[PDB]
Amino acid sequence: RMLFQTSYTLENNGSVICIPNNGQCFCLAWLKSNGTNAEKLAANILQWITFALSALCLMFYCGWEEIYVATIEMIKFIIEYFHEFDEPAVIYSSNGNKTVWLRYAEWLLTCPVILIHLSNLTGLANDYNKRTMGLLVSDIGTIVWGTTAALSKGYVRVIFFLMGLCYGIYTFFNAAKVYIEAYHTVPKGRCRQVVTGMAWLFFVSWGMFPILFILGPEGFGVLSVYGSTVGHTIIDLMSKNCWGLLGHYLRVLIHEHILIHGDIRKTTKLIEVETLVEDE
Amino acid sequence: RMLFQTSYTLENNGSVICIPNNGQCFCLAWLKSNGTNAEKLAANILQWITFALSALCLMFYCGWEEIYVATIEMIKFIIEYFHEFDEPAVIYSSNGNKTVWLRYAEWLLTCPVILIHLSNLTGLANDYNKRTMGLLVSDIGTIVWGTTAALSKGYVRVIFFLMGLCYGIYTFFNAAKVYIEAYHTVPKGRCRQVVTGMAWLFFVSWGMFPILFILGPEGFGVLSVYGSTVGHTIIDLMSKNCWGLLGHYLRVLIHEHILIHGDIRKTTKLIEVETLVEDE
Ligand SMILES: *C/C=C(C)/C=C/C=C(C)/C=C/C1=C(C)CCCC1(C)C
Ligand SMILES: *C/C=C(C)/C=C/C=C(C)/C=C/C1=C(C)CCCC1(C)C
Repeated sequence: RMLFQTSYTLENNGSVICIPNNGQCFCLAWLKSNGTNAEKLAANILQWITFALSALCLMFYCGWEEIYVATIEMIKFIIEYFHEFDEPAVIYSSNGNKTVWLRYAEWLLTCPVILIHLSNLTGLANDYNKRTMGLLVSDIGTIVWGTTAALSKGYVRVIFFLMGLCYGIYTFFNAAKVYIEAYHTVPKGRCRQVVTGMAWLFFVSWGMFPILFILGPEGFGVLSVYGSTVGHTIIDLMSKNCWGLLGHYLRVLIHEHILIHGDIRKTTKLIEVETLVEDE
Repeated sequence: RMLFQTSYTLENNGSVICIPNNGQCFCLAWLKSNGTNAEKLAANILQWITFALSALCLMFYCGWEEIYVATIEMIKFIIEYFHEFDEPAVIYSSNGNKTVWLRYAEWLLTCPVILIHLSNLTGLANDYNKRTMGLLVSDIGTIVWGTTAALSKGYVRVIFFLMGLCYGIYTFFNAAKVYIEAYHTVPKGRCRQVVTGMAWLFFVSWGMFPILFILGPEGFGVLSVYGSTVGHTIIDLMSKNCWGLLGHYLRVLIHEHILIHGDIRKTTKLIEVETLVEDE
């Protein structure tokens, strides 16, 4: 069923593998199961769901960040639906790895844009500062190292994962300051509840990715690839759809505030944050 | 010599390939030559050279952008020197592709940081605006599509390359406005010469990458992988080392200007640019 060699004969009491000279690549590790049909189904359902609300979110939705990830997201399901396990949505490499490049490519496409969104939670500003650049670079870095880790094996996989981890820690800390700052920047009411919710959504969801990597085929293989897919789809849901929804909601709330009360700032000490207020 | 299967027997008048059942992956396309020994040598020399001046640049060199790419750059040579063709510095995939993930990973790590630098050529500002974010997203996008294109074959490779191309065009246009703006922002003298030089360095160098892709194994294979390596090393030199040098030079010049004359702006019309001037 694959576009690589899946059919083969064992010869010489299993010491030889004979293959059609058909120009197809071959490897046993590639034929290993992606997981149970139940996990498969759980995976396909969740994908349809995230596709469904990515479409719903897109229908419903500058605010460009979230339409951008929703566009990437439903683009990705289009690929998943038709080619999820075709090279190179999955990369079957010469070391036997199956690396879900669809996932890592998606992260590359969406994470910086989420971080850009995070860097401007209010949506008001020509915000972007040095912090934001660090957020972006550290995060692209973690994805590159993680992807490299996924593509690797043994010690070097460990090294790259650890490099990704160091970049990730840097990203989380940076994101945290941003969330802390945003909390004190936005109006005292509901806006601070959703910033808080976004922080939670963000750190749990984003923190789950290295956990999933550790658990997945790229790690200690406690999760099958379907299992990994299931997990990733849940935290995709959280990190892309739910977070972006809150983020959109936060922005609507800020705008409505800005519209009704004007844009009024009172300096608060943390670095200094220009807090939104209702009155003079 | 490779960590995949390179040794094999043709059986049944060449219709069967028999392989040791040793758990190694096998594919004929992987064994195809990387190129001539001359191209190999040209490649190894150029790599040592860029390594050498990346070290020299690093020794010589916030100005964080250029130390960051120089760090990535000499990190990459460390890998190249030891593992250039080992999975996954090169990805040998089940469709037969050899995809130079070292290169694409490097681009992911360095290009946004170059673009961040470009977005703040003077080094003065807490610059970063919406434009910069577009620069970053479009460029990460072109690399993702190009990498995906490299990993792919036929029509889908064409599609992704074309998607990368569309993102790239967007990036070039954006970069152009930035260069245009920077030219009119920096002091009238030598600072505008190097901005001009940087623009040239940038558009020629960066424009050569899709050309190289088109010419390379990922494209119409007019260049061998060594040939591709040679080409990429030249435009790496241009885009990373030479550009960053100019960029560093530009910043030193701006600072010296700022120090001597102060920071004095006169608004010029293009969008409005706050031009650096020497006197009131
Ligand atoms: C929508 C997708 C998102 C928000 C993905 C985020 C992914 C990460 C934060 C990945 C992090 C990783 C580490 C922190 C360690 C290295 C391995 C990774 C790539 C899984
Ligand atoms: C230091 C490395 C640099 C500056 C690399 C830049 C690479 C590009 C601008 C690649 C561009 C591509 C396209 C514009 C079309 C799609 C294929 C690519 C990825 C080669």
